[PDB]
Amino acid sequence: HVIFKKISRDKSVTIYLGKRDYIDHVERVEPVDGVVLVDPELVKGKRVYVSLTCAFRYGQGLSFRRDLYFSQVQVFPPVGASGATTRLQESLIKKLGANTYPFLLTFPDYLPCSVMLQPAPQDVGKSCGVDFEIKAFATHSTDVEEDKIPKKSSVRLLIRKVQHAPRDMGPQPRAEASWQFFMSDKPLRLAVSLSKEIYYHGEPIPVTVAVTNSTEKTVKKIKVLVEQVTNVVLYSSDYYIKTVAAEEAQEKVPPNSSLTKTLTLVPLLANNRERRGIALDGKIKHEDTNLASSTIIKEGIDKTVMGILVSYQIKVKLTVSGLLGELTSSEVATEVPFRLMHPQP
Repeated sequence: HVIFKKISRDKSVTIYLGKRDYIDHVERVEPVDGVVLVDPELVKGKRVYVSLTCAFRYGQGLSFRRDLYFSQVQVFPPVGASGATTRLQESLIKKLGANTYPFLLTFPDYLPCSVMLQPAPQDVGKSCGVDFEIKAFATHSTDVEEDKIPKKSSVRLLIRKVQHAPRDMGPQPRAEASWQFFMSDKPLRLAVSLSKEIYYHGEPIPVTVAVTNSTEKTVKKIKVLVEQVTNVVLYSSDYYIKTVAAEEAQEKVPPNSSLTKTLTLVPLLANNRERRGIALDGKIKHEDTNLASSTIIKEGIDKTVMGILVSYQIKVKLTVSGLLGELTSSEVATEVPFRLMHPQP
């Protein structure tokens, strides 16, 4: 929470914000409270507005944009319907003087959080993302042109809407699968549970695996992955699935035997140098960027308005030996969903 500002090229309009990241914790979303400082000489006879846009973009030329949300207020001249100021606004107004005007722009309940991706060379889709922008600008008209908007009198700040955990949590994640292979009705059974349904970024995820092997085959390897799954749901139906964490059991399951073991995974952007083809919450090169949080779709909402859907799952893969006359080993797997986001506020 450092105060930062941006001044228009012509110095007529300056925007101040108290932070870049706005917390969505499901129950509510922190609104964008700020102030605009104007040069009274330069905005004489003009109107100054501030807008908040959430936009989905697609395309590395070819491009698509949809405004998922837009809100705008007039800050100058004062309209007189601003409501109560926040401590931040009061502080800045006191310090900066009377040419300072507060704005409050709220988020609705139906938007995604900050997410973006850049395709890897093997991916077919194009770059896309959800961006949030605060813009302050002056408008004026002449005898000729009505309500003009010069770039020199405008100023933009990019902000983020970041997913933090809600108060409650879903049921404990559990999965159960069983397989019968060709020529034997003897079952291989796998039960998997996670300690809970929401994990925070950087939090270890304990995966309990129980293998009940009634078959003649050996379980040669037990591998556990966190997979990120991304579905682009506007403009182009692109799909990505990426391993963002992986651990092997370092133990086998012989024929007619059982094994229960708990393995711990921590899905992290830092786990891999390759950052393309993964859903992130910001620019690849930027130091603050993390894996994108799970999408949380509000009840009743058409999921397409989210633009990009991000989900996570634990995948448990069992490698099973081939019997005599078989050419290769084989692999079976099951998956168990969980949600990943930032801590409760």
